[PDB]
Amino acid sequence: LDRKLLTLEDKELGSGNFGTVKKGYVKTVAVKILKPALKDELLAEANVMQQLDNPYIVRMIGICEAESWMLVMEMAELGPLNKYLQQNRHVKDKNIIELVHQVSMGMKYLEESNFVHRDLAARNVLLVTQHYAKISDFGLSKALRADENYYKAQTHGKWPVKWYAPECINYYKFSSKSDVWSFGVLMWEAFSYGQKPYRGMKGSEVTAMLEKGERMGCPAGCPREMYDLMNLCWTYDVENRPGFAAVELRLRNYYYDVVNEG
Ligand SMILES: FC(F)(F)c1ccnc(Nc2cccc(-c3cccc(N4CCNCC4)c3)n2)c1
Repeated sequence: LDRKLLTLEDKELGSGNFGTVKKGYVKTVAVKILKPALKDELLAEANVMQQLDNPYIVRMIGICEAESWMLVMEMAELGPLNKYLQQNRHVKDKNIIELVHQVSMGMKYLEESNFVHRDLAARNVLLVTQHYAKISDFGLSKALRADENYYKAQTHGKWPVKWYAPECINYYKFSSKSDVWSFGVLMWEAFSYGQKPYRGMKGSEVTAMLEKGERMGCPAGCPREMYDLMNLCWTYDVENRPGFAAVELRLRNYYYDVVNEG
């Protein structure tokens, strides 16, 4: 991209030991900014996003090089789903079903495109409107080789364990079905209005919970069929777990049934 066309604002949206995000520009955009191979990760993330064309996935404008390495994408003005919900706890349950269903349409596309996200969390879903969600954060994402059904992580990175399926933790095997597991945690998060999953527990304690067969409980006011769907996403054995075709069709139908009423 051509820096001269881009305009940064002083206030960062988020920061950390990784980098920072800012607002820019005719089209409004979001910019992730570095603070040796953190560039490679960003280029890798840029490479992934370039291949993705879907309404429910944040669309990349491009990458830019100046005082920092910058990834430029379309703006989702309302920001991370988890925070939004925390700040707006009277969002209707129909509207949450709407939002998660949109993530599942996005995830069915990614599944269909044979990409695995590897970081599907409520924090990584951004809101364009109250009624339009997009999937963000493809920094951990991998294209599946033509000859493979999963991505084999060759080392333990800094992993969001509370979002990760047993096969990820146990075998480092990342598939679309691993992302489905995460979708369940994401589902739980959305219906819990941006509560952190497995609160008060270390990652190793979460594994011990799940191995026993213990699951996070039904969020207050979450329809039972949506909690059922979460638990189905939390099938321990990845063979018996649904992919997003099944998951999205479950949500698709339910969201229309819930439209049927009002
Ligand atoms: F992902 C992104 F590149 F930063 C991006 C892309 C497109 N639109 C936005 N929009 C907004 C709008 C408002 C606040 C934020 C924001 C603030 C802190 C952290 C994060 N995030 C980023 C997503 N992953 C977990 C942390 C996002 N973002 C962001």
